[PDB]
Amino acid sequence: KVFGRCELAAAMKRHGLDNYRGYSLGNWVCAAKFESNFNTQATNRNTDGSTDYGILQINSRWWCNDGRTPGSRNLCNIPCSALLSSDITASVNCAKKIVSDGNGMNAWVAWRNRCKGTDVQAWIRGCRL
Ligand SMILES: [Cl-]
Ligand code: NA
Repeated sequence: KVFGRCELAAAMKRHGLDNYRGYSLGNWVCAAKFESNFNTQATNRNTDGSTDYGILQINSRWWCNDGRTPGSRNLCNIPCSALLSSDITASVNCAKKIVSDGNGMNAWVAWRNRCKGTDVQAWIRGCRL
């Protein structure tokens, strides 16, 4: 599923991400825009052979099981394919665990490079929330 901007904001808000660990909604929508272009089916492969999955591009190296990343961990205890669903619940529950692990949203390279220190509120402007 390819989300609309305000559609995704509302979905995220309903799932408890607004201000989660101090990160306003605009931060999450910005990250999702640049990580996946709002597409739940996005996948990308890394040089070490791990793969990133879904709307927030969560990495099989630490967070999910895809059966082909030898020596990896599965800290959200889910199959990586669950992160590709049109229902974003699994992606969101796993993201909450990632952003809590000490490094906040810096775990998302596109957030660090393209959202951090910008006017992220602009990403939810106009939306009915
Ligand atoms: Cl933080
Ligand atoms: Na894994």
